[PDB]
Amino acid sequence: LHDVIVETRYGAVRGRSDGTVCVWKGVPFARPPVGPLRFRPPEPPEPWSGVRDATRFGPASVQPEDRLISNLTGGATLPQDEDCLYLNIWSPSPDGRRPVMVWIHGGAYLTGAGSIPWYDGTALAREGDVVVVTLNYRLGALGFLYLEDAFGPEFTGSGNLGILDQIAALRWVRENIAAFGGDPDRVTIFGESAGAGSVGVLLAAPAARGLFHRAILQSGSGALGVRTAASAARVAARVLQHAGVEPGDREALRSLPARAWANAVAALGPGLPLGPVVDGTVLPEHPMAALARGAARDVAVLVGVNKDEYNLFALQDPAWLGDDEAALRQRVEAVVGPAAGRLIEFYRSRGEGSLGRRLLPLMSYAVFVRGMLATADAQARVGAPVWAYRFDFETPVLGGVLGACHALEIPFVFNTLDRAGADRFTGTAPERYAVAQAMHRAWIAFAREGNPQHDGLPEWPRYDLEERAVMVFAVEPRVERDPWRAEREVWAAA
Amino acid sequence: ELHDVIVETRYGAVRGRSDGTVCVWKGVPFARPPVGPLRFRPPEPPEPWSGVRDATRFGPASVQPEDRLISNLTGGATLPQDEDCLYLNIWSPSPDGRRPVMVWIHGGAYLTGAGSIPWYDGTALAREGDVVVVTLNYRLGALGFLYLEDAFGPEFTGSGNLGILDQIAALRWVRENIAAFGGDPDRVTIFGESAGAGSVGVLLAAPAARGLFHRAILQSGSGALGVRTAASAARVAARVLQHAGVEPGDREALRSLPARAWANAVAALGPGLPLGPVVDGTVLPEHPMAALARGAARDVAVLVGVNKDEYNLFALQDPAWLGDDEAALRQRVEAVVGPAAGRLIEFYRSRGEGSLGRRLLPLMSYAVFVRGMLATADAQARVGAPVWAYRFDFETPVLGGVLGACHALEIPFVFNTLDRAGADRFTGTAPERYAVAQAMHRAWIAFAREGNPQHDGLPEWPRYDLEERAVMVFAVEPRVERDPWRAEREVWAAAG
Amino acid sequence: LHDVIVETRYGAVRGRSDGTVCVWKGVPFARPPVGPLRFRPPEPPEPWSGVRDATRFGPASVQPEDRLISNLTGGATLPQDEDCLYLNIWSPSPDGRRPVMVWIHGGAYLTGAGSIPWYDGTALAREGDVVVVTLNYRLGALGFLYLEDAFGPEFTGSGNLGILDQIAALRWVRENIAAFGGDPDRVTIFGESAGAGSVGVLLAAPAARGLFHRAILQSGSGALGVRTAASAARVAARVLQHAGVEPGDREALRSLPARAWANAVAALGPGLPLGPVVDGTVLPEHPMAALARGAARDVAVLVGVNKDEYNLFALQDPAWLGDDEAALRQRVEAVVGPAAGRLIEFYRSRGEGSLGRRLLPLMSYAVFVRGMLATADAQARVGAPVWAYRFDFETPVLGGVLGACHALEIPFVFNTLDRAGADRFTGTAPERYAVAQAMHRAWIAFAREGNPQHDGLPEWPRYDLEERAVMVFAVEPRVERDPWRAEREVWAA
Amino acid sequence: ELHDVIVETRYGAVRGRSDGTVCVWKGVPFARPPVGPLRFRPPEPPEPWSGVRDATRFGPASVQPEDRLISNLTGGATLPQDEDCLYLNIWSPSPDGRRPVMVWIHGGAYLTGAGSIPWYDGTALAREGDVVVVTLNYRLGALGFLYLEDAFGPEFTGSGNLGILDQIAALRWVRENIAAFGGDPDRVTIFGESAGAGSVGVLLAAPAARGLFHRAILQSGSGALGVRTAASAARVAARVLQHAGVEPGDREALRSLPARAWANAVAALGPGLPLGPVVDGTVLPEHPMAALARGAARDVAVLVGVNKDEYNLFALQDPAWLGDDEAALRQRVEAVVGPAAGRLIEFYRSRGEGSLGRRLLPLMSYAVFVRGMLATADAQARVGAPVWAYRFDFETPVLGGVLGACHALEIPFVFNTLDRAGADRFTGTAPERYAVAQAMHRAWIAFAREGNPQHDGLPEWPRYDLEERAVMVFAVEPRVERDPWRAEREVWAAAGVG
Repeated sequence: LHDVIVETRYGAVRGRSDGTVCVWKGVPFARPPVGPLRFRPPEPPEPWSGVRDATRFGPASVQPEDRLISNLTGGATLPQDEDCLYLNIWSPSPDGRRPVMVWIHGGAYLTGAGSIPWYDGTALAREGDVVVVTLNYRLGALGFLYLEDAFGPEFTGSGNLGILDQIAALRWVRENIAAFGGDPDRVTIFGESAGAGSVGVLLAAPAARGLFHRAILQSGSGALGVRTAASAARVAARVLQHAGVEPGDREALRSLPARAWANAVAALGPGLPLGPVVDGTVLPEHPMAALARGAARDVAVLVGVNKDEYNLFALQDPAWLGDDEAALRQRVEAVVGPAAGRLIEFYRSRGEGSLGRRLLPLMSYAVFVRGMLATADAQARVGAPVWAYRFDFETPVLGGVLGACHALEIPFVFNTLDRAGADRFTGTAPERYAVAQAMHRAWIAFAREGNPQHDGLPEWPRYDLEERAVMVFAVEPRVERDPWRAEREVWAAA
Repeated sequence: ELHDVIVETRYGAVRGRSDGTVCVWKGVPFARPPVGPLRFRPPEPPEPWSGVRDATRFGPASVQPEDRLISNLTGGATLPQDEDCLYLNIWSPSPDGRRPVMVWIHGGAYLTGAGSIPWYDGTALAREGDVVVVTLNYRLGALGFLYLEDAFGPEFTGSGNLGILDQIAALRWVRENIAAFGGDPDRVTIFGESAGAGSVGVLLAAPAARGLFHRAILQSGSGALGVRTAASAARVAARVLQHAGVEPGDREALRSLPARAWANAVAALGPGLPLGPVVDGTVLPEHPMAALARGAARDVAVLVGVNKDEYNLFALQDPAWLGDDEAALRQRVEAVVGPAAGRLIEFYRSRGEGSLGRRLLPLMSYAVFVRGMLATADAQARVGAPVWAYRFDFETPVLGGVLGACHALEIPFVFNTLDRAGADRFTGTAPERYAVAQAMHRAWIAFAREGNPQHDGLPEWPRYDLEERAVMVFAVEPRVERDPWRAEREVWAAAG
Repeated sequence: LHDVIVETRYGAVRGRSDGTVCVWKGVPFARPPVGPLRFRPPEPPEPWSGVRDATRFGPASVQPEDRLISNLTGGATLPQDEDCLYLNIWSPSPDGRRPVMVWIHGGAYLTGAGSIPWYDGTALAREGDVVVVTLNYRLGALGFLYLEDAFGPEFTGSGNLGILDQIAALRWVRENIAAFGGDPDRVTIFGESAGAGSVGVLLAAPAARGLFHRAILQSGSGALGVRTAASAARVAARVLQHAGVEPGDREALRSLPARAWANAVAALGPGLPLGPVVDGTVLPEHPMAALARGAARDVAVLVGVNKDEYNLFALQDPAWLGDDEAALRQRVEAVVGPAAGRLIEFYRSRGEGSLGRRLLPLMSYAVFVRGMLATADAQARVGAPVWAYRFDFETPVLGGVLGACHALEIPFVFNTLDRAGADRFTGTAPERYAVAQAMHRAWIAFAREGNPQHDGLPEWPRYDLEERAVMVFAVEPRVERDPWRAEREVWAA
Repeated sequence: ELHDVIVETRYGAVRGRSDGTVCVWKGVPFARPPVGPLRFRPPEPPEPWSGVRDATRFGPASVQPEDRLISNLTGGATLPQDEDCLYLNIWSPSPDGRRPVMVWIHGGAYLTGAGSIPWYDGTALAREGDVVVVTLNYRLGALGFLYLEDAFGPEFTGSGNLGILDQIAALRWVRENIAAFGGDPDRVTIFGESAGAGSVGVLLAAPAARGLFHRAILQSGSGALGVRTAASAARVAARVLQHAGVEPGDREALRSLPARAWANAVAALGPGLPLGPVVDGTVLPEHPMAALARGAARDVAVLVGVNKDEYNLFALQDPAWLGDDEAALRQRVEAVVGPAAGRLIEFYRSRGEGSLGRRLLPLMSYAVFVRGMLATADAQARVGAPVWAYRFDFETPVLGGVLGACHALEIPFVFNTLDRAGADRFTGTAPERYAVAQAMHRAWIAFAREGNPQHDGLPEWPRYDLEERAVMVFAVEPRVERDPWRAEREVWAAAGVG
């Protein structure tokens, strides 16, 4: 274990190396968004004299508890501060020009951090000879409060501050990744859930253009979470009322403690109230609209979902294990609205078991599968190289009710199955290591060559409209063609 | 002399004690207390704590009825009890090192017992074998195994196996934290007796437990022991709720009821095995022996066995089994075996000595214990797993030798706890028991360490197979007998 | 490296262990002497919930930078804060009841810390199966300003606060050292220079009467640095005027920044103005007087000096190399006053080389050898077991002018020759490792058995008035009897 | 293909450069700048710095006069110079590892030279031998070797040997920090040429340097080379002070004088070797050869040697060596060997070929170089230290071959710097030079590595002993010659001058 010192444009940073892999933690990519910089676009960090310590993770953005995953896991509450704009880098050596993988974590734009141990980049760096960056972006009100109507044009883009932080992190990578052994021209961005929604937004955002050449969207897309300017303004008003800040009062906005913003967001109620906004500046149009027009004709995309995405939410709501029909229909109607009737009839026929079990694929399709396929189809029509996957390995935890649930693929992709708390999520079956390797190397290959094919996997055709080939990650990996044919038709017919 | 040893789990620091030779941590929490809203819910990791937690005292036992069958022979002091019972105990030579781990699941018919019972003390095993021993508590009785799916709906999915989910959770804790106590998480052996061995049989079947252990020992129990169908469990669940005074669907009364009232509600059902693991479709997808035959545990290595005269212990509860011929003795048999008892009673009647009830005790032993043992042994042999089989023949002289090699006698031999309080009271004071105890003790140590129970004290112990059906017999002179239940095997096959 | 958690009476502390040795750094043995507690005796530290981090050294006492050794060896500047009352522990295992060695660092009561790497206790712990404690005490004005006359009886004992800090640490040791594998009844205190002067004061101080069983005094004694209440009050007056704090102004005394005390002390000009005071409370009598009364008849003592103690001060002043006679007479005249004339010619005649070279043993005797011999003679008369040593290994650095200078023996005793900067002081000759081992194990044996004898050394008789046997630590160690016989008479005559 | 490498010394972080194969750090400070109050004082460790200090450029050389003969032979321009000169340079394959270390002390008559000379570039040694190479600067001329003890008193004790104390300081820095650069501090070899080898000879004698190195290479130099008695140095010091305009005891003028003026004051003394290490009693307690004979360096292993025609280089300064006059030649011989000049002139006049002066050049070569070499080699053999001896016979064709195997010719061969700027002007363009260079290059590497200079390229090289007096001869065909100076050894012994 030894220190390794690297010099960024802002100053020197002190990391650590075991010889095989070096890691720098808590590197500032922007000036702290506190005081006047709170609710403002990110600013470059002030240069420093001396050797800055990069052996410790920076604090996470201020967040609510969100223990769903953390209760099954043993994970501790994350150390938090409004001063959170930090990234962490894993590289084999500062010498070289490797492909770069930049990770955008999920958590519904409200929770999470780049510091989470499941996102540790050591294995990717060691196995793939690549540089891995994980980062923090402003979450919650500090990140995504649309204050344009309330506080005027001084706060333009406030609905997308979290995305502007991600872009600032991408700009830092282009300018300084060379000092850490990375090639700024070979950058892949990848994320899960809200992280994949952020990737979907970044494909549409004009400021992010040229900062990345390839993108991976895991259980999320541009269809997931983006809000219209009108809807975002209404959410902002409700939060301000919970916050006690009247529109136009600059002081009260800055004077409010960061925790109070988190409490006000939580008091609005469950769901995804805050997300990226189609404001016209940062996000000029809907991400799906930009995709259809060929905004990402040059970008290569790997997009996918897990087989039983929505099953994870059966932990906070056990009705999905039941056959009660009033509660199930109410839950379905919340997402699909007027189409609830026919689709419930379609999904009830297929499968076996309780009604909730048969209705869970409906929710997965509405939330996750739909955005994935639209992303893949739009890219295919404009001719960009695209690959599609489905993650089918199931965790046996809690009686096997989760199946291949939301977020299960994270430890497989990062090969962090042994990291703290992961096996509580995935279970301890020895077969999981081989599945992780198949997925891990595919992510490596895509980042390096733009093609996820490697010798472990069978022949993985590019996703196209005629075949709709989709790689299935299982104990025995296989390629399935048009696996969502039936549902995709009925959703069109309903 | 005794000095403190402070070790840090993922959740916090715990303070144990060491005499220099062995360290012990008692009352280490592996889950949040299953109280209030957490009652009737699966275990969750415990809240992390700052500071140093005391691990010098045992945690409270799960709320349970009194068992003075076992207590009258033993000192049997009433166990301190609380619904907040999810605790485990660790015995290790040193926090430094990476030894094999032995995890004990205590018996007691899914209603009683605790990891804190002194016959389960792991000091001798750790000292002799250089292993880490963990004893644990799981939720017992209604709080553990009430099947509330039909009554209260899908919020209580898996409620029939909450005790099993606690055992899984304890193993997850061991995998997570046993390194800090000197254990190797990749070399974990699970062993249990009676309902504990029945729990082991379920763990071989349960997919959530897969990978949490590499070897298993089943003493006087199997996967067949106490398992219920969902239907059978819901009917018992209905009976329990009525005695408790809880109407179906009344969630407040469910949580409001004191834990003692649940224990009494189970007791009001009458004697027997009313609660056990349930084939609910989730936690346990199929019957354990069905999973065994399908190769669910083909990777796991197993040491399985029974005592010679298992059921004789339960004859203390009912005189009829020692008494002369009765219609009731046939009824007691038919309740376990239904139609087949007609033919079985006549075959057992001719065999053996003494009263008809005494001659019928081997019938009950085979039905309850020997059958599942041989089925478990046959299943692993067919799927290719390494299996060894044993029979415990040492006889206790108490009560005139009616007990013989009865149920639960082999435990202090396995743990080398013969001088624990009251043990010689159960086993007798013959000086030969020390050699038999060492014989079983070292074989258990050997199986946990190397995966093969053969050691120099014992004669050559052949692996159990379908051809030879080799069974090591633990006696004053240990010997290997081949197909010792051959005669009975055919007759049981001949009728149901 | 893995964490080891121990519970003190005040709370838990988290240390580090390589398997062979555990170390805890920055353990607070007293409440921070800040604010109202400044210029006051130490108080027990506040208990804490949780596990306190003991992986990093606590800050050192506020001190001026003294680059005598540090310029030669390259040492960096100590991190400093007024809250400095911390100690550091090295033990094989928290299980056990080993002898305890408590180190009091030198630095003329003005500089130093227990955290200096030459004081690392790992080697002592590993080799000797002992627990080693190094500590910080309040230095400078915060430690030894005699403000009783200035600020009245509220500030009784202010002249000896640094000594009270050492006592509190020894009291802490008695209470808590059992948790770290030490036996509080087998405690040896050892120090060098001002640290050995503190040991000399501790033998006299009645509060310390039970806190230790044995003492080692390296190049220092109770004769070294102790001040009368009268003279200390006069030193206090000069500092207060440099400070700008008028006597009887409590706010100014607490208002002044801690650094200003260091600057005011340094502005008092060259040499050391602060030391322990015979105030009547903490120190009732002169340390040498107490020894003569048999106050330490119970304690076993190991006392010694280096052969060329004063040669170190030559690095600051070139005249010692020089043959100028007016300058040397004046410097000698500063120490010995009216007896300078006769002594100068006794020393001028003996030896060879420059006049400065011939006059350096004169200064060595006055400052160091005198207090050592008086301490040994007092203990011998009262019957306490006492051993005497002389360190003769010479450093070849800077043309060999230093010889066996002051403080050279520190890395030898601690077996810390490879530690950062030590080799610049001692040189890199391969012979030093054996001399260190001989000294190191002898210190171990004394702490363990009360006898410094070990197989490496020749037969080492206890120091007595008849034979006056002194063990000489050299490449070939030997016993010399009455080696200062000639000097003893001339200084007496 | 060139990237930054940041390594941390005890004093701070330094940024070098790497092509992948070898990393280089230039201009790393090993002592506080010896300016102002630190002038005429021993070296002190450098002040710690925060941040990353640039180590991509060479530090300035010690203030020195111009060396015209070296300049005429070699293209390099006058060196950048400053009184703040205490810098060293490191070449290593990688900061990871624990390689043997070679520390180079440059020659130049204690007045000129720097570690930055491109012929001293350690890249080739690092890549081929898997070793770490350090070149350093030490104070030269008056700033380095003025014996000020008598003039200004004991404040300047050891001032006659400040350059040597700088060399010790660099070795202390190596012991301290070389681990961060991929070197092993316990396997350190010191090597030098000319006055650099004279410094090595003194370092064997100096007790302060003991243990800082385990092996030494002495090329065209020995402990006898340039060392002065305290008396002679005080006399030279007075002349230097007079030219400088500094009266004894005037501390103001001593510190006030510009560093260039010191260089001029030494130059005003005239040609020769006016300044060298001084037997002052402290830094150097005894004469280096006296310490050697008593076994002061019995633990150190030594490779010592000379070039075949050492003194011939200096004939490009003074043409009398090409002339035939007896009066001029006799004066020059008398300066070195004194009263024994007549016996040797007659010995040497018969021997050899050419003019009398050309035949008298071996006399000077033996007195200045060969004699001290054999005395050093003989001393180590007697005390039992392992010693190997060499003679460099490769000849330069420049100036009609009058130079032959002259002084300093072997340097680019040992460093394998035949390709660096200007070298071909000195050595010539014969394709054979590469093989002889490899023979020496690899032999030096082996000695630093294993303590034995034997490698497969060279024939079997026996250890030097008093009986056989085995000497490795570096030629186009490398060979071993036994007692090659036997004839001269006996005559010089008879002569009372050896």
